[PDB]
Amino acid sequence: RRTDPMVTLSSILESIINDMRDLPNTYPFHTPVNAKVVKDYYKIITRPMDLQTLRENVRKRLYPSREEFREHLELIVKNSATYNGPKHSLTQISQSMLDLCDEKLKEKEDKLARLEKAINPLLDDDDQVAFSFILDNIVTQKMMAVPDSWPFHHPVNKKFVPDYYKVIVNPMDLETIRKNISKHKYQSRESFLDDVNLILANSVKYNGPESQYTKTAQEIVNVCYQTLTEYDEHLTQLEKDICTA
Repeated sequence: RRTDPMVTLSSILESIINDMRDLPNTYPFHTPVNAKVVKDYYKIITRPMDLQTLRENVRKRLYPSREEFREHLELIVKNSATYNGPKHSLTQISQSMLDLCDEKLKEKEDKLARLEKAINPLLDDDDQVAFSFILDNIVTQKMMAVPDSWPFHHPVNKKFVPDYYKVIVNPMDLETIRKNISKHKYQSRESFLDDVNLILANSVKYNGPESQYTKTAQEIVNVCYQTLTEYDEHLTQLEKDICTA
């Protein structure tokens, strides 16, 4: 239905590898150095790189943007400068790969920028998109990782807790918060935190303060605050920019 941006980026990157590989006299950079033919190469070069390894790295999803890709490519050039010298014929050949890469990247600049933003929404110009992405990660990577948290991952099931919704008027759970995040309900940490805190408050109301349910929700809330603290600078900036628009 929708295009997969890493599937797309990787194809664009691999086709740039294909074009560099087709450039004249580039074969020494096609595969990793064989030390039996390139004397003491690995004693001299600490971080070897070559186009086959670069392609394998693309296929491992190692490059979410053009910059990490270009870094490794440029390392091919650096390594030739160190081993053979900056004006050696091989260094100019490697430089010719990097120059063709730079041309190809410039030609597709705009497409690459959309892909990189889709792959990493922190790069998105839309501040609400970035903010929501952060909140989503806090929920999936931190809150949902809390041990013993499974019953908080979905709404309480009245088949298993028949009384629950007779006591609790405003139920809340982590899946519902994620649905809220995906709809961009939250423009600031405060409205996000009102929903997260509601999870704990409901467990206090329904179970009491000494319940396991309450200790688990307390930990969920705690990692949520701990995590938002870690990201304070970026979230503050994003909050400020969402309020401007």
